[PDB]
Amino acid sequence: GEKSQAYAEWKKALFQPADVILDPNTANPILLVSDDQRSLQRADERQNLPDNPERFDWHYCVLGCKSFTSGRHYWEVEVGDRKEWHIGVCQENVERKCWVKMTPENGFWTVGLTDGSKYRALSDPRTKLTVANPPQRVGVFLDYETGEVSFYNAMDGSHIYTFPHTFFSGPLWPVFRILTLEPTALTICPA
Amino acid sequence: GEKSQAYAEWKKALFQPADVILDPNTANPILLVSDDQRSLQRADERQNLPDNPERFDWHYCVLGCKSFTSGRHYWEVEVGDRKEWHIGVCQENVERKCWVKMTPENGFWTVGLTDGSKYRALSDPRTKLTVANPPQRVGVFLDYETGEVSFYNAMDGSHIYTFPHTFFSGPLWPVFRILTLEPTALTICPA
Repeated sequence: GEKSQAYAEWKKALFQPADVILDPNTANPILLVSDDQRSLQRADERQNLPDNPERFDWHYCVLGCKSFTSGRHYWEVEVGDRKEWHIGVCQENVERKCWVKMTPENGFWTVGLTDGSKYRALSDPRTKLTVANPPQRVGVFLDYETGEVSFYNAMDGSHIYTFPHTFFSGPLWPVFRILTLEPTALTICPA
Repeated sequence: GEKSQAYAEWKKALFQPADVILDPNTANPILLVSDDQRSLQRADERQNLPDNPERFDWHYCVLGCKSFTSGRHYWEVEVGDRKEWHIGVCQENVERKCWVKMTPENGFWTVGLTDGSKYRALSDPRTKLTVANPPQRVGVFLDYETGEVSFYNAMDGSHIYTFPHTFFSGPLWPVFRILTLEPTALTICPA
């Protein structure tokens, strides 16, 4: 398809493919990280984990294993028919233990889905998205220098959302959040 | 402040600022192009102007005086409170005389406003946009090499719309369309 091909070529012209794996030491104790570190599920209740300082205690979040301090990066996430998910990037210095709202002001740039059909950007206030075809696979695109975080339907190349250009402070991490206990996992596409 | 600053730094970092002036020779006869070639209004009825080959005779369109065959470019348009307008880029080879639907397949990449409140991308089908803050000034962003046409609120840096990445055929011209008679002109911001 021409739109698929143009999407493939744009990613190659401009963005380094990140090979993102989930860091289980950061995962909220209700999350399960797969042994291959590409997939995420949710437990029925908090499991017994050591509360190391990096772990998200409150928000159902996990980070990637590598951060970005510069340049243009993308990765793709198989959200499949999940009813609920949010993905994007967050600053190294985000609050991990106490509650904070997951907003750019607090160092989170994420978009996703609630209740099967409600797409939102987690701006403050939240941005209601209108998405013609529900994505099965989402591309996350970072340009550190221009402060750009944008999201695409990775199967048809359609744009989902771009946050206002911002100024990042410190390293950015891929972040993933699931609130629900449902059959479809969240899975990272390898580079 | 930071949103405006980051928007300014991004467009300066990556996009060549276009100084766009309207070509009255291309303008549908119902259009009025200002003396300084920055502003566009509609007449009550078609003026008696020659149907030279470059003039749009069907769509209420006018082009800029320079095309893009390479590079990244931007320009901003003061739409103010005008209840109807569509802006973007089109191919040099668009149908100017006969009815065609303004779509990417027909060589037009445009977004805008109908009846005061209905924002759309003129994709096929049309994309209903949700815009929480109605723009007064719209930034038009072209990247020829990656087939990218995107639109921003130029006052607060908030994203409006990005077409799917495509493959461009030949030169791209700034294009402007107004259907209605109303008090507020469209005005191009100088570079």
